[PDB]
Amino acid sequence: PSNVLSMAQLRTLPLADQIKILMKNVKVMPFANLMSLLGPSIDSVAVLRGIQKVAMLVQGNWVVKSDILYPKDSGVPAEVLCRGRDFVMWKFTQSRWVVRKEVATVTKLCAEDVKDFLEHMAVVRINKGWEFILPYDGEFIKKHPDVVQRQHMLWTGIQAKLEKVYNLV
Ligand SMILES: [Zn+2]
Ligand SMILES: [Zn+2]
Ligand SMILES: [Zn+2]
Ligand SMILES: [Zn+2]
Repeated sequence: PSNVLSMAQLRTLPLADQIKILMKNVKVMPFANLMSLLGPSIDSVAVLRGIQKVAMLVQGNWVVKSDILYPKDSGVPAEVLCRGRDFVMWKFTQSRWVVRKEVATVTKLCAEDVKDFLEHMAVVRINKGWEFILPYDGEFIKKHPDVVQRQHMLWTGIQAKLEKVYNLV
């Protein structure tokens, strides 16, 4: 609506708010673009810290965390939606391409929710499934090996949770 903050208004807020607000609006973002938006005043060590609080690494790009889109209060409990979306996001760490029917079969969620999860980080491609919306960011990955390894361990934790509640493979 009309209640959107301009970038100059955004840049007067605490750094944690800027990153949260940007990522919730723009759900997928390359790190270098986030740095550009926040402006030349900010240091990247603080942004590397801040982005991991609110987003996960996917294909070298940053994707806003599910609990930001679906906070604990939508008649479906927020944790059920978070789990479904986290599954989709997990699938995209494995591959740029995701088959909608596999998401429906595994999450057993409503077709509207499955579409909601996919369409805000991917677009359907004719006869090939849903393709993650940003290209693989090989440059961020090359330049931040420590963060990439950490994020891969965090995904290890998330996948273990998903394997407990869902029936993967
Ligand atoms: Zn989550
Ligand atoms: Zn619903
Ligand atoms: Zn939308
Ligand atoms: Zn990985």
